Amino acid sequence: MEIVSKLTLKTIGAQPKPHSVKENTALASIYGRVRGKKVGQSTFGDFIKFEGEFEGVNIATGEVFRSGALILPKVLESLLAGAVDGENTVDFAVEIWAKPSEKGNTGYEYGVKPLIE
Repeated sequence: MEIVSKLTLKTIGAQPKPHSVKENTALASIYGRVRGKKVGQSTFGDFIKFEGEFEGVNIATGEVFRSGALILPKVLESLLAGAVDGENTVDFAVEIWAKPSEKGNTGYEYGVKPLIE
C-alpha cells in the first residue's frame, strides 16, 4: 500500500491520456472519511482539498493507495462539496468512471457511482 500526500486520479495512476477514452472506462474505487476541506489555489483555477482518511484502488492495476487528502475532478468535487456541507463527518465508497464526451481537452467526462450500487 503506497502512501501519497494527495489522493487524486493522477497520483493513483488512473487518469486517462487525452482522447483515449472510447467507451466507458472504470478508473478507481475511492473509500473516504471526510472530516474537513480547504480551498487550494493553482495558477489556472482553484480546487478543494478534502481532508480525512482515504483509500484508493486503481481498478486496472489493482494498486492500493492511502492518503490524508483527496482532490477530485471539478464535476465530482462539486458533488462531494454539497454532500459535506451539512455533516461534520461523511463516510463514502464510490467508483469513478470516464465516459466519452464532446471534443474538448480530453474527450471524456467523469462519472461516479456508489460502490454498493
